[PDB]
Amino acid sequence: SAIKPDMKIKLRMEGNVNGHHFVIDGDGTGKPFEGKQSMDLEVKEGGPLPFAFDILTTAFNRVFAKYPDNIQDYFKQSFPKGYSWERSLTFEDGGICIARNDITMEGDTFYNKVRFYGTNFPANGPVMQKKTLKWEPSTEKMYVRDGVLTGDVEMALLLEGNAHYRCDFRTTYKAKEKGVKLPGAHFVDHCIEILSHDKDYNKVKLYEHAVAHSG
Repeated sequence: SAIKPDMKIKLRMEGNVNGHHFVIDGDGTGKPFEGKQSMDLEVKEGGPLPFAFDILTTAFNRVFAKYPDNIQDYFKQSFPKGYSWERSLTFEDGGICIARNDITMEGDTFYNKVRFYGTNFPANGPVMQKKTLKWEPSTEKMYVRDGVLTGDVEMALLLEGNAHYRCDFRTTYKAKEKGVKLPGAHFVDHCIEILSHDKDYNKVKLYEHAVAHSG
């Protein structure tokens, strides 16, 4: 197969961080078998955003991961019907986010319906003060917990002033079709970068590379 070597990506995100409402559109392309995707984002409502764009970026699809023969590829096996994921982001100073994405496919295009909710960021903290620089590359640990494919990673935002701001991610992943078989435990190495932006991060180009491995 359903998945082509070059696929298009359409996205809308709605959400709310610390009471601030926003709507963000994405248009992108990627190479599912190479583990590569990029996306052009445009803030449609609520700009300029009063918080660090970086908290959002991992919400803007593990289909775009290079999987070896010897690990079951749950994501590419979910198409054409698709899959959903739910994520919690627990930051070290008490900020919490819940994000979800329902992913479908029509022809050569993935469609993404994303919701992003955050609360409890301190007003003087690096998120609300816009002090973040980038996510460090990391490794997602994939396993099965009570029948549900689960990915954990301890993430780190580099801040100005050479300190890191830590976040624990937990994602659950669910195929829409009954009986897509679950994989065994494995790892996914990943890196996400902002390639370019304008002044207030109303237009942003994003890139991710991800590779599955067994350790």
